[PDB]
Amino acid sequence: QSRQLFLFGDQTADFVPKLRSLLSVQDSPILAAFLDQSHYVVRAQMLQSMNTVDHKLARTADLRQMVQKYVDGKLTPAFRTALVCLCQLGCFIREYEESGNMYPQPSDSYVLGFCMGSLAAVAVSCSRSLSELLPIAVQTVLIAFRLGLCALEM
Amino acid sequence: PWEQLPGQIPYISHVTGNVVQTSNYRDLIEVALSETLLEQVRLDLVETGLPRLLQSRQVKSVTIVPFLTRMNETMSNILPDSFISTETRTDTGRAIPASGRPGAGKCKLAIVSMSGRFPESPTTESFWDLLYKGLDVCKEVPRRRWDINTHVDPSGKARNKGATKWGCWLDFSGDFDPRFFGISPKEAPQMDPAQRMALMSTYEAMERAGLVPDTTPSTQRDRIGVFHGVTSNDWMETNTAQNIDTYFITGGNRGFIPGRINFCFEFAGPSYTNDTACSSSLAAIHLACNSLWRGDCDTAVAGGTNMIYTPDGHTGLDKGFFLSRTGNCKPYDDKADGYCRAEGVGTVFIKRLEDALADNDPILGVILDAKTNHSAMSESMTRPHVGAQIDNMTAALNTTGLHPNDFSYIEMHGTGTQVGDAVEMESVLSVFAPSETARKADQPLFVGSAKANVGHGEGVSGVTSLIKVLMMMQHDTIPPHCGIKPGSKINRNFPDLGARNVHIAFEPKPWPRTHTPRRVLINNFSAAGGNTALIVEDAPER
Amino acid sequence: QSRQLFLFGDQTADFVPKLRSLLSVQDSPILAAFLDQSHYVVRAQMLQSMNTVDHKLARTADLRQMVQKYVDGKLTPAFRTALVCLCQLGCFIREYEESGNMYPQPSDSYVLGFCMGSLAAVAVSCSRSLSELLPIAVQTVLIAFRLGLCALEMRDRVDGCSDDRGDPWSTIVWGLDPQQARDQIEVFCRTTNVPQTRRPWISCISKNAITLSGSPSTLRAFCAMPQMAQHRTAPIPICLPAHNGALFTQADITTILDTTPTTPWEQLPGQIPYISHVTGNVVQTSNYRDLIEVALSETLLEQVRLDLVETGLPRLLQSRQVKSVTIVPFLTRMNETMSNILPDSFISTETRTDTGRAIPASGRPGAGKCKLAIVSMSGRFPESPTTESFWDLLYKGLDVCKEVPRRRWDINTHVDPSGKARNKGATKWGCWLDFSGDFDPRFFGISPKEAPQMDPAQRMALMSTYEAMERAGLVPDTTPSTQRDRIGVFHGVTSNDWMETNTAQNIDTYFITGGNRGFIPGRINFCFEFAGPSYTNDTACSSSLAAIHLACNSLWRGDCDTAVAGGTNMIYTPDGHTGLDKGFFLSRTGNCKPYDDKADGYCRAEGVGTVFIKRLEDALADNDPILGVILDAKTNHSAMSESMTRPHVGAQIDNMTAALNTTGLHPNDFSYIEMHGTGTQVGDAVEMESVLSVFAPSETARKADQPLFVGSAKANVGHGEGVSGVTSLIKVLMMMQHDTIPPHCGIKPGSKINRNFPDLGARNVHIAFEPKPWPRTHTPRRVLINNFSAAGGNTALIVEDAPERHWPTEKDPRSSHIVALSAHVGASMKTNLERLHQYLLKNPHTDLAQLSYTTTARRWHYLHRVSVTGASVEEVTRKLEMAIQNGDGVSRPKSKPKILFAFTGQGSQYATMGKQVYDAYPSFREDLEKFDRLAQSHGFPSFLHVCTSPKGDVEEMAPVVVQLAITCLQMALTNLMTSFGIRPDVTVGHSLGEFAALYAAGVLSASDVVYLVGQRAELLQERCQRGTHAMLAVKATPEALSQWIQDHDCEVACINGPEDTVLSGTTKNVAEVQRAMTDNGIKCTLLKLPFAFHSAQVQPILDDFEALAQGATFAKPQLLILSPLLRTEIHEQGVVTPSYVAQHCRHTVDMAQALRSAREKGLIDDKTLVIELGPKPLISGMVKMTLGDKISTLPTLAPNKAIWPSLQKILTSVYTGGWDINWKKYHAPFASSQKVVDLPSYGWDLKDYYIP
Repeated sequence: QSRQLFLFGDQTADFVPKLRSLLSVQDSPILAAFLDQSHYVVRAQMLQSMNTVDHKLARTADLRQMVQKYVDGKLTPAFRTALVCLCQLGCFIREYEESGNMYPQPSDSYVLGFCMGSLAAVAVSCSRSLSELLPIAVQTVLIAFRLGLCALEM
Repeated sequence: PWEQLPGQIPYISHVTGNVVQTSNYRDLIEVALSETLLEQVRLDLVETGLPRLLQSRQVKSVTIVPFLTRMNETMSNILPDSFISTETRTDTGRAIPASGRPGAGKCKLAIVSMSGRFPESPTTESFWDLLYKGLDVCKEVPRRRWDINTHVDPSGKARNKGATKWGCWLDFSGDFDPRFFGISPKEAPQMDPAQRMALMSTYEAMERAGLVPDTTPSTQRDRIGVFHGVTSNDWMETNTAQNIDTYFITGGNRGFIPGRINFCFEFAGPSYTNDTACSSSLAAIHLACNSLWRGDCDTAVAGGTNMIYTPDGHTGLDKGFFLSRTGNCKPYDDKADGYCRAEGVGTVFIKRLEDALADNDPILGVILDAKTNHSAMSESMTRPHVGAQIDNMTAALNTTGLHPNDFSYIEMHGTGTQVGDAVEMESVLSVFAPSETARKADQPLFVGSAKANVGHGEGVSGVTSLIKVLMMMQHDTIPPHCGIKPGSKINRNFPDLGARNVHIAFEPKPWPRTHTPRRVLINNFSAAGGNTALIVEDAPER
Repeated sequence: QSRQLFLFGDQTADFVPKLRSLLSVQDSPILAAFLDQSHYVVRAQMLQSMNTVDHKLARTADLRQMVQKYVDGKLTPAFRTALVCLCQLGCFIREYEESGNMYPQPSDSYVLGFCMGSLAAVAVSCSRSLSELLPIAVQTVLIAFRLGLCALEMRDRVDGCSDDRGDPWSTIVWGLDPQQARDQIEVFCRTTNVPQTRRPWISCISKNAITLSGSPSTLRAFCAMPQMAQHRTAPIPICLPAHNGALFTQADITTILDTTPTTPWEQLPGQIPYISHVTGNVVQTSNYRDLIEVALSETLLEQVRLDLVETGLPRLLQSRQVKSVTIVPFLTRMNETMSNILPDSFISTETRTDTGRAIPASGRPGAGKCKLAIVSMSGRFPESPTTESFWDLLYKGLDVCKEVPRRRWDINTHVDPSGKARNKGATKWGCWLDFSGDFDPRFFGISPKEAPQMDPAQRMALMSTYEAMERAGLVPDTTPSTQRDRIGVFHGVTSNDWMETNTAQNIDTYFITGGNRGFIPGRINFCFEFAGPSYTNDTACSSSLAAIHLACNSLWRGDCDTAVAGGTNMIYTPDGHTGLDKGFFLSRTGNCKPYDDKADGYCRAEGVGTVFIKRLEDALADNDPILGVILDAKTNHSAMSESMTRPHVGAQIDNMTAALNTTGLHPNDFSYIEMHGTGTQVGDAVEMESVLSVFAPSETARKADQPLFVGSAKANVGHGEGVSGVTSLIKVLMMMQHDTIPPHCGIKPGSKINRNFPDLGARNVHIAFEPKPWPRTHTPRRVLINNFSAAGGNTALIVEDAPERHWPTEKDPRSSHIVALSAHVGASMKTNLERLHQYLLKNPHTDLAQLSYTTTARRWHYLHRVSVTGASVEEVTRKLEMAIQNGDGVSRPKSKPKILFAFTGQGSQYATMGKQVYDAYPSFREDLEKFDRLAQSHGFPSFLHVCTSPKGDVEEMAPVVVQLAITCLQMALTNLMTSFGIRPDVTVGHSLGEFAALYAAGVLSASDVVYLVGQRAELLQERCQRGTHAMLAVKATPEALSQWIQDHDCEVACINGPEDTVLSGTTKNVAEVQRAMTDNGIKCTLLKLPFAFHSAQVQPILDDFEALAQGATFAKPQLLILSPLLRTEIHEQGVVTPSYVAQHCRHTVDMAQALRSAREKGLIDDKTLVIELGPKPLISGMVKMTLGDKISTLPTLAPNKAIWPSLQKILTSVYTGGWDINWKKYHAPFASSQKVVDLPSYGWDLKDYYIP
């Protein structure tokens, strides 16, 4: 029988336009919650793992300001991993929150990710509905931000 | 439990090309990080193993059938080529029924009517007629208010001694209709003139929107709030000496402007007054917008007043050279020496766009964002900070999600100081026209301020500027800028404004209404350090 | 195959409790959206289909108010259909949004609804996910409201005289056959001559009972007659027609489905099979609109045949499961009351029944839908320069109303009739603050000349704001919520005395600027560098509470992360008394004296008040001391009154009800009401009936054993007219602090309550006369605060009790603790020292670790500084006393010192090296393990066993492991000092510490240091031979040893001091020199080494090592490097190269000359801190012998010692020098001590800036 393949890409992608698209959607409650909570968790995490001078340049109150400061070179390469994972998960969330389709199921779906696009694949594969995917995706965004900090240190 | 989240959909590895053994969330994130940091990504193995993975599965099933491919960044195009041996497809769709409009938040605010009083302009029509030809109405005090010849005296070391003579008062300040508002004609002279003009302007704005209380869900008397912005009250609570009664301080202290509007019109929603001295009205509009976004009200009456009935305020400012010994504000140029104080009234009615669309109301414009911050990290409160203003304008832009090239006009604060305007100009250029050959190619940006035409309102500046901007969209015309004389020149600190595609109108410019909305940025600053920024859009065609 | 059944009930259910439960859920976005949108659509629809009088009674702004007005009988029966459908759909949404289950699917689910419960069944069956179900459910709620309106219209069309007769239109009759009931109905109607439209009809036919519907008058007369007395009957409280095809028609349904077009009828097809409650069969699959029409047909036109449902279902799945695996259970998801009827046949003669529940976990609610935590407070009140004095005055129940003191001005002379002239007095009362001129301008960067021109309220607001910031342990730019650009100021002020009006002595540039009226919050913003929004409010007698409302609104919107809400009221100019005390509005007697049969007015009072507010999440994350929680703020206007001054009971009732609806609390959850208590004879009467109507409506009201107390701070301090809101909030917060309801002083023992409140006690509403115990328990204590103004505005604030978090008690591994004090001048240093000493004497049982945490991490550190270290509170107290006696920080600090990092050589290794820091700080452990992994990736063996294990000394250890262990330990120590905020100004390493110095200087990266050290050690091991050379430490100047070295072929290895030198050479030559200089009396120490660097033993590896060093990147030094090789300083890029590193390992270490040259060039003085990084202090002796005893050397580690004395000495020396420590990193790994202790307030350097 037919199947569906979900593919997630790596950091080489151009995510700023697509992310700017997500921040403008209007009738999606789960997407708005996802963006808010992802920013909250990353804001908490970035105080612990940043020095005082580097944190003051990158401090943001909202996700739109974070996306602004990224394109101005006021963030670090660690934020790129987090923002690409966040864009991929938000794109999935919007695609399935706007079409009203049945959530992907074990018997008719596969998931694949490339070169750090596998975090979003893991998060998506471990859910049964869009309501269960919200906390898992926020946690995955946190882990993707932590992956970028480990590589910056190395 | 490590299996708090088990795995449901099968997972394929990008370093092996096989299906990963089913596990829980934590055990699968660890596998992902191991593959990312410890292993080689073998795309050839992926390409060889993905076709074989399906072949071993669908063969046991009915047959091998197409494959919908859902992508997020790339690598689709490779798959249909490797798959044309069998099965492939792609995806798109947005097909659920519409809803009720975005709630109290995440929604735009519609300005449905306006009114006010401005120097030599007892209406908004006269105000536009004065803007159109680029007139300045800086003028001295007449005998009606107070005669300077009676103040002839040496250096004013005594009490109530003036040091400046300019000022743009309103000649039509005593006119009122007390019977319409259920007020005794004996009580009328004891009222503050600003209060009476605010009452009449509020009724006029209510008339212009066709608003009748208790006739629509959004116009129930308990859902209408009043948000006034006032900083200096002249002959409202202190001066009066000819007559005093019990109802003298009660009814007019300072909170009775919105309170009297609430009582006279029977508005039973929240009521506030703001003192942010030179951005009181725009900050009050911000508070009204916040109340509408929270849900505290369904309709807001945001306005502001500025009266100079007592000229005592002239002496205080004319000590550090802050005030001007010359004509009108004269914004940015190599001629600035100060600003001239002006009086005024201004009202706007604001709803949420949904309520104005349902009520068939005449939308004048749409508010997209209001932002306020403080230039606290400055050498002094008076000194403006370029970084703070840049941060405020950038915050507004980030919130609205618009590019700097979507804006065709900037309504500047144009304080009129020689250095004051310099800071705001570099802030504007840094935000909107950062460089030559910047994204400005064939989309000019014009700048100007109502402070060139009517003076500095010090509390009605925000409402005055908003009313001016709404009347530009009404008449589809960018008015000429009167700050620079034809024989003068731009300030040397702005050497190549034109090279950046930033112009200052000298004759009325056509500003046609098209399918693309026209966006404006309004700026207001105070010597107290507060900065407010308001983004106004074009109303839709319904 | 198993399957699920979803059941939906009818209007007979009890939905108010469940609906109230739904309105309180917090982490469900789709449910919140559903509730919002359903209310929006019904609000739109109810204006069209309601008359003007009936709409005004039922108008609501939110769903919580709708649910409130329903239970008050202010709605119509049409709203009950809508609300029941809404409750069913919301219950389904919550069940599937909290469990995270897969949405119901066509192949494993069925849906069934009863008697208008079929609308929700249709909506649920026409969806594939919860995102597609939201709009469909909102539309279904609209259709249910329209169905209710149609039924109401038909009820009025049959009985227009039944607007009041909403009596049961239905009843249940047991043991009556349908045919017998039909015949009896026919006979009764024929005999009594009842019009055809009023005949009874059977609505439901169950197996045991039938339901009879009709007009109440005819229905009761039919049942209340013989031939039906035997049957037991009950009435159904529904009062609408339905299930009558002789009254309704398809045209009614067509009218219902009028405002519901979707372009394709199959815009929403059906997915889950649908079962009819009038047939018991599966309805043929259709689209949404065709299925809603079927539902309405069944509801309004057909008999609900429950008997056929019982037989229909078993047969339906019996023919289904049979083709499936076998007969399998039936999970039943129910919404109302039919779950247990099903098993009667579903457990035997059929399959089974079940139920379940589940949930995942997430994070707290966002900026909205979240509570606001009050983290600190401060203020000034009459006779109470602190909040402690204010409480001490509240507890004893005193009134401080008094006349103006004679010190300022005498009232006797001003005695005059009506003040037609200038400066004429007419009043004498008023509660001023005696302590109004005191200020500390230097703390705020204000000239003492400027201070007298400031408004006293502004200065007191500045000091109170700093005190409140201190009490919360708030340091700007240290947490996400305390970034300077996320802090706003919301002040409420109505009357400004001698701030903008009276100033006449002199006029300057700083007259209008700085003090107009908006400069209170503006000056706070500037002085504290708060760069968020700033507002001032004038709402005269509710300015402070309305400003708190504005601050709460900003926090709920997201404009700020921290809010500074306060208010002031000053009467510094009493000239305004005469105007107000004309119509008897003011009082010619004592204090406010709230409600009683003696009230005559109120007395004006001054005050200041500040509170710091965050969102509860941010205060929980910051470990802040939460005082209380704000749940709701509400504001409205009493505009529909005879006058603004006159209070309106309806408006106040509406405001309090709005607050209660928003919070979702019952009136019985409130144990105290803080009333406005204006003090007027009639003014208080209106507020009392409002309070009773809201909270204690009647005798035997829900008040049974839960008393309600009332009172007001206006009885104790007077009427603040702008600080009343903050004053009342501070009083209420200080009541929760001391667990006591204070006595009420309004009524004297010999007086009596006002006769308008005759039976307050009978309602369980009391007024405390003695302090009442108010214990803190597991149930939070809720308070309502009221504020009104003569302008007509009413504000209401609901304050809760803070939760109990965890406070993770656990012993601190540290043996000693640091206690830090600081001040901007010397007088404040002495004051703060004395205050902390007295506090510790008064509280000898305080936690020392938490005291250190509070004094260091949660404070800002000023110029003058003092430090103390002790093992217990008593030792700390003694040391504080000694510091007071000597006057430690009273003298101006003087310039800061330079910091020199010295790195030890390779003779300092020992087992269990730096294991104490490895066990104390996870960051140090992580760094050391990172370096150990880094070396292994370079091809070297792991060295971590050297620093942890206690086994093996030199036998199993090669040079590479020990050298790398020393070097990586030094690099980790450098990282740890850098985390604490210690920045070296210059570095120097002896022999193997040169590499660590280069790493600290920015020349080399960690990998380059590891690579060079390991490659050098490996080359040494491979080529050279062990045990050929030896070193000799000699107590003689190197010049004096020229002859002995030029004849025995030795060499100078190191020059460690003016008279300390180390010589190297072959064993035989070393022994010969030792003998020769022992015969000459010189004292020499012989050292046996396996490899001797800086000797001829390392010649062979010189060329090989220089080639390997080409691969390392030598960057520009970031700080000065002292070079013992060049005997000079390095400050350029090209000096350190592979040629430098090759010579370093072969030539002599002239540490003495490097230090001397650094001293001569002025780069290091005697007042510089030499921090010695390494396993053992050896360069400390070198520095002492070379430079002198006036230079402070601070070791880090030692073989047999505790780290804490040494680490704390380093931190204390750096801190007292004037540098800033990252105290949060020093306390980070000890969560037990991370709690704020309530220490004294700042020792302000107060002076009287009173202007004559």
